[PDB]
Order: sequence, then structure tokens, then C-alpha cells
Amino acid sequence: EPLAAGAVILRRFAFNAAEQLIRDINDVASQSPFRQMVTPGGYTMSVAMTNCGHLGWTTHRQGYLYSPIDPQTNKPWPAMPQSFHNLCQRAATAAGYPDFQPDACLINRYAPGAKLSLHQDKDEPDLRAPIVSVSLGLPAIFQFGGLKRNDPLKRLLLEHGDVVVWGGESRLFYHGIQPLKAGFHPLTIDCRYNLTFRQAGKK
Ligand SMILES: O=C(O)CCC(=O)C(=O)O
Ligand SMILES: [Mn+2]
Repeated sequence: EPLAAGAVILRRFAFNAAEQLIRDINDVASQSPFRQMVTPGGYTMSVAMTNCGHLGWTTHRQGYLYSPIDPQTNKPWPAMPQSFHNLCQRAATAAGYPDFQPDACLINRYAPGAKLSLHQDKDEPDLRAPIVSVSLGLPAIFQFGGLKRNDPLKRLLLEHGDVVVWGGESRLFYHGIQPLKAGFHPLTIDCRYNLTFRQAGKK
């Protein structure tokens, strides 16, 4: 589906790769654990996060940043799993962005009730690169708007395996996730995971 200029939803695109992706999420988290962070605004996130790849995103009360080192372990974030690399390249190509080279993958874990408030991904220096966003596990309602905070929002259920890509005209569009409804999924048990691939450094 034609989500917006430069944006698409590839439904169930990652469904066959999901089992492998979740195993790799568990491997990454065994090294750099999921943690709920606090924003510079003083807001404690309900979504727990970790990262893999060259750069990882983290935040605390004094600011946020993309760094090659996990501040909790003082060790590099785990390397990008091959399954992650392969799926991201396939999805980016299917979405019309074949030259996307991510150097960062943020892994979000949503327990029941967790949400991610409406925001823009504007922390990356090079906005020419798209965002590739993978849904795994329990279903969630994704909000996708426009360039301005008050632009009308589309509300779309994202299910296990769905992939959403945005860029170009829609690169800075506002988006978010509504509180996750509780339930059971065989592969993730009681949660929704998301993989957010980005080019966060200079290229
Ligand atoms: O979980 C999602 O589908 C969205 C994640 C997201 O927007 C982000 O991490 O910036
Ligand atoms: Mn985002």
C-alpha cells in the first residue's frame, strides 16, 4: 500500500524471516540488554530498547546520541545480524530505495500498555536515507501523519511480519505507536518487537 509520497507498507514482508529475526533479537539482547530510557525532556519511555550495528541510539536526561558503544555495558553494540542485514536490504529494494546502507538498528520491545509518542526521526544527519521499520509479534496501531505535528494522522494496524518504509518527501513525517493491547503470540510471547534500520552516521 501507497502510504505517502516516498512511503510504503509491505504487509507480511518479513513473515518468513521472523523466526530467525527474533532469535537474533534475543542474541543481541543477551549482550546489550533491553532498557527503558529517559528523554532529555525528562520523560521515561515505556518502550524498552537496545541496538545492534555500528551505531546505537540512547538517551538520558542530559541528551541523546548515536554511539558505537552501549553506555550500559561500555562495550560496542553487537554487530548487525546477517538476517537483519538481508531483510533490510530486501525491504529497502522492494520499497524503491535499493542503495540504502544502514549502519544502525534500534530494537524496540513493547510490553502491554507500552507506546511510542508521536515524533519525527530527525536525529540522523543525512536525511536522504529512508527508514526501514519491521514489526514482529503482537499487533499495534501505527500513526503516520505529515510534516507538521498537527497534520492528520492515518492509523494502521501493523501485524507480525509487516514492514513500513518512508523517505524522500515523507522522511520527516510524524509517526508513533499507540498503547499495545495485551495478548499472546507464539514467537514473542507477550510483546511486540520492532526493528528500525537507519543510516545514522555520515556516508
Ligand atoms: O515501533 C515502531 O513501529 C515505530 C518505532 C519508531 O518509530 C522509532 O523507534 O523511532
Ligand atoms: Mn520513529
